[PDB]
Amino acid sequence: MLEQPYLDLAKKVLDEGHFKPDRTHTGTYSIFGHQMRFDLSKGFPLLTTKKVPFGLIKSELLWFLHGDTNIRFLLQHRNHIWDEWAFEKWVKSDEYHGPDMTDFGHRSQKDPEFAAVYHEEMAKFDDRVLHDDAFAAKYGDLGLVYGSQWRAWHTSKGDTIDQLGDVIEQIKTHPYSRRLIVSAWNPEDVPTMALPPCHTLYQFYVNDGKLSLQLYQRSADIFLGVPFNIASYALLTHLVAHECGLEVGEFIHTFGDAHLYVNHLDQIKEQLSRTPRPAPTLQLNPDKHDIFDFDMKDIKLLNYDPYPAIKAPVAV
Amino acid sequence: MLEQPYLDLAKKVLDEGHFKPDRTHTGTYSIFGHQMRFDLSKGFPLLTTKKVPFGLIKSELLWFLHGDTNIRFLLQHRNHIWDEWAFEKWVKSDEYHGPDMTDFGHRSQKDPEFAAVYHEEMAKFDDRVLHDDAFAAKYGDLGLVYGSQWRAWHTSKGDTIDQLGDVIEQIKTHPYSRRLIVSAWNPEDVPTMALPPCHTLYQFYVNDGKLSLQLYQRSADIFLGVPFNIASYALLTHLVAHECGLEVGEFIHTFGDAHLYVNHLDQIKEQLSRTPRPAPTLQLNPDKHDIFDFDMKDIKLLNYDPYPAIKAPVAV
Ligand SMILES: Nc1ccn([C@H]2C[C@H](O)[C@@H](COP(=O)(O)O)O2)c(=O)n1
Ligand SMILES: Nc1ccn([C@H]2C[C@H](O)[C@@H](COP(=O)(O)O)O2)c(=O)n1
Repeated sequence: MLEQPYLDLAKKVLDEGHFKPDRTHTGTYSIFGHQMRFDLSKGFPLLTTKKVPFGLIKSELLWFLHGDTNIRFLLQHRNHIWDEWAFEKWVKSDEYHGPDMTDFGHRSQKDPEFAAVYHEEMAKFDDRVLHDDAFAAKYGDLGLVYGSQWRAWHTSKGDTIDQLGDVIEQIKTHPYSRRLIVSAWNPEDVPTMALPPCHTLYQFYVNDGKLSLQLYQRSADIFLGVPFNIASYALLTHLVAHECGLEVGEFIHTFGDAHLYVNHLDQIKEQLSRTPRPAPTLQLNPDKHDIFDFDMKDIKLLNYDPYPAIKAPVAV
Repeated sequence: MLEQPYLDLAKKVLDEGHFKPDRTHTGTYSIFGHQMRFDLSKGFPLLTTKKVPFGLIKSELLWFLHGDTNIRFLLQHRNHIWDEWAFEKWVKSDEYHGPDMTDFGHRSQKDPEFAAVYHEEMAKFDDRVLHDDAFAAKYGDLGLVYGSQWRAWHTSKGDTIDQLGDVIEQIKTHPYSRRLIVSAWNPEDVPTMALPPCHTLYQFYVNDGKLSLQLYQRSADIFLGVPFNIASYALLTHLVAHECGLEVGEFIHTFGDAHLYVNHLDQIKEQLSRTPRPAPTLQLNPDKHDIFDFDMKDIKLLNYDPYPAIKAPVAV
């Protein structure tokens, strides 16, 4: 079945995943070096073995393409994936004047009442980002996140480079180019930023009139992250294909450190006892073509009949 | 056998390699997305099915580690791999006053007498690089080549960053880090340089006290290039392992566009009918440890009993 590579990867780190300790103090089972191939012509690879929220993926991806670095847009679409970082920033800001909030991720998970103070303080912040233009510009701006990295790579000579916009014109004019690469890995910022990008670099390849994309992902959360990671780059693949009047080949996913947090073994095992279903079918708006000006309504998912979602603790 | 992954990759692009046209006007058979795993504990992966020159690899690698960008060092060790680029540069230089020399790669290959003028003019240049300090500094300096990219990545604030030197200290202090990445892909220079790096980015991974490395290679010459490409990164892997008092795991080779030039089909087919042999054993100098100060004599290859070399035309 289409998602089988995913189930086969989860399966394997259960068999050969040696125990690896890590940054987030929650143990992991790890493997290094892996590759998955998805034929995007068989269907859209949104896992059917567990409900995964397309909405979060769609808004987030668009956010990237727009060249956005501001949380505001996401909240504006009920997307709270990136909040934690914009919050962490304001909480350190001297202007912040409230409860201790230190290590809030760890502390909330281990304290029912602290998690209460946290969520109230957060809702506050998110509203302030949404309403205070100045506040937004100050704390709603992540800065060095994919959208900037893809669409505005700052040079040494001050100027900015729209990698992704140049790679698409390079594909329109030189499909057969072996240098259709886009990178999110800047040696200059990498040691200072909080979360160096997970999806280090991706590459395009056009042959037979079909476009495929390879993604290099240095680190990976098998249960909570890969399911999304997949549909984010498989969606990008159609989006570029649509823009370039091209077909759709494969989404090839290469991993560096693929891992399974110890606190997710029972969850992965249950999902593993599930039996896949036919894949959902992606439908992009025919008329509209320049993908950067796309909005939620232009990408339509069909026939997604998932299994019930599976809840699990995060690693922090 | 150890090199079997290599023979299995060459084999496959013969079966499924669709025809892809390219920059070097010589047709290719191509595949996109592939991965090979080599257990460096079984032996050093220098192909036994065809003599490959370790000397060229060893000098070149050291050249990289030294942070060198100057051709002089290589010539000084009879290594002429990079000449063509330093030559191309001088030939365009107004100071150059000799024969037409345009498209010399194509023109020499297709003209016995032109190739004569070329080789005489080249020997000249190489000597001038070796003897004229000023000439060397001016034309013997490639500038943006791995050695600089690895060991001196220019920032926007002028300063330089020794990625590789920082990654090794990061491994000495944080083996279990999922961010031990080194990149040669700079979005800022990439569109101007002649040959954007082939070996885009590599990553380290330490587990069980064994160090492994994954390399992402966007483009690849299966017959003439991969054989080298392999021993260059498998050697780097021991070199870092030695420096860090670590063991040796696997060398994982992930490819983007792997290809076989049409003008090499008979050559690859003959090699394919060869039967591998036990692998050569790499012996690094026990006393010496800081790999950056290494010299040819510190790395010793053993038991390399190759088949006769196989000559073939290059692609230009
Ligand atoms: N969509 C996501 C979000 C996060 N991660 C995870 C993987 C690691 O758990 C951490 C990234 O690695 P590091 O901790 O070294 O920064 O983030 C992931 O794979 N996919
Ligand atoms: N050691 C080497 C030297 C060269 N190449 C080849 C692969 C391609 O033929 C070209 C690089 O890609 P591009 O032409 O897109 O720059 O150089 C390679 O694989 N290995």
